[PDB]
Amino acid sequence: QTKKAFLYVFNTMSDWEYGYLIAELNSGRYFKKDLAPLKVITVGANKEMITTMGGLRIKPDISLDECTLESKDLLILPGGTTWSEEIHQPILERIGQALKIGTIVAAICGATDALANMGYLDTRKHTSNNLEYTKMVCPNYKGEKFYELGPAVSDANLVTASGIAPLEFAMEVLKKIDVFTLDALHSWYNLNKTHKPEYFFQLMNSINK
Amino acid sequence: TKKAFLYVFNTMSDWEYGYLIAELNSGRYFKKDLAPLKVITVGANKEMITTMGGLRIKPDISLDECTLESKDLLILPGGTTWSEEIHQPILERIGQALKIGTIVAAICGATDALANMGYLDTRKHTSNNLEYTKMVCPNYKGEKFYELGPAVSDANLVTASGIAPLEFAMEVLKKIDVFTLDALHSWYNLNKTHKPEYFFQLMNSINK
Repeated sequence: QTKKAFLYVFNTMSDWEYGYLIAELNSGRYFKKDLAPLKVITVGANKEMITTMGGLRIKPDISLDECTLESKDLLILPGGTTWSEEIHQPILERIGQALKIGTIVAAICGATDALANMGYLDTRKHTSNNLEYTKMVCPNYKGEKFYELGPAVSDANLVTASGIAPLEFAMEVLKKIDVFTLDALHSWYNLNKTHKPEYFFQLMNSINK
Repeated sequence: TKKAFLYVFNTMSDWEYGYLIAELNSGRYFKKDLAPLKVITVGANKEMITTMGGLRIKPDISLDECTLESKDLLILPGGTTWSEEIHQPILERIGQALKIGTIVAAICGATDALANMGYLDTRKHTSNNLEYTKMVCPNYKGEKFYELGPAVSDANLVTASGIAPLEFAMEVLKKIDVFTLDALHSWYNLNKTHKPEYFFQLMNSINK
């Protein structure tokens, strides 16, 4: 049972990529019965305010130092335009250890390429925005065999996704950490994807059970 | 020269504005003559707010520092807090903003706040659900102008259900005219559909 949820926050983070996931987690509104919200703690490279791609100035809760990643914690890595920059190297090292103790790591979009370049997708099923671009941009990536079309893929305690697939991303994380029942996750997914109202009535009657 | 504002407040629903504010603030798929349309965050006061997702955001400006002009954009996200009094000031200013010709863009619960000030009485609009809007908005009399949407653009007002951030983004983006029509259809179908060929076509038409 997952006890903490971390979102890594950095200048340029892509807003559309984590919004569904973090809102459902932090509110707990559609969690199954007797399950309290999974509070999302924002973690920065340091305590400096960051500005999203959308321009939102955010105050990190804690700094990477202050943060402990533990078996079954959740760590969200959003896309952004800055992931090769070397400001991210310390978290990228820690991610290696996190993955070992069994912390669920959820990477979307360019975060997927950060991981691909550290060797970590070499023997896990994964997706990314584009295989050809990931190979060009990631010299130490040897996971081509393990690569799938996705747009979201789940393997043990790693979820990767394309940047265009935030609902699918959110759905797979939500499912991995077992926070909704399977009825509520399907109807939630279908309502958001399809906008058909049968799914709103499904979802209201599946939640909290 | 025109500006973009986002109303930030406690409870605001992260997924609802996220595509919109990134596209605008980055300017990345804009026609090549257009600079990014920077998204200024406007709070009720200048205090830090927490999003539904837990993000602690520092408003750029207070509502009193904000001047809304013709063809400016105000984005009003959804949240769980809209009947609270904190918001009556913005809700009064939404009235003259619509009069002056500012583009007002309301999603989710923000739709029901505008319904209960009567701004949606005689203007095509949508919301999350008309029966909830009916129940929860005692002085709303717009049912005849209500459509299923899930996004509706009427003159300078865009409204959507919270369930449709892509359709919302798309309509706002269209209204302010910042993408080619082709780039916007492609961005949209890219996001809805996930077919990669839409990204190639988007990239091929940003300056069509």
